[PDB]
Amino acid sequence: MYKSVNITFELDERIDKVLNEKCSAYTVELGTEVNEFACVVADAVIKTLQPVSELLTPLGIDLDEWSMATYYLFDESGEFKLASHMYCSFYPPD
Repeated sequence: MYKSVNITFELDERIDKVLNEKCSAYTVELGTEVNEFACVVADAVIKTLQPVSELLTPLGIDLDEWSMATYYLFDESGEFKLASHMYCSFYPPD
């Protein structure tokens, strides 16, 4: 009933490597709605970036909205479906 999920972040070219290194690994219960799992990842992303907000501001990143922005999680086939390997983007595929 639990699956190990590893995320490749495609949120923002300026910070995806930091998120890939710090907050990419998750354990997810099989029946979790993808929309609920997305909020778990978003929470972890904000916790990871808020401590370096003084570096992000001059890189042109405002974290204000990120907390409430919609995060899209999808699998290698671009489907909104829990998988061992998933992508995180602010934009749906299509």
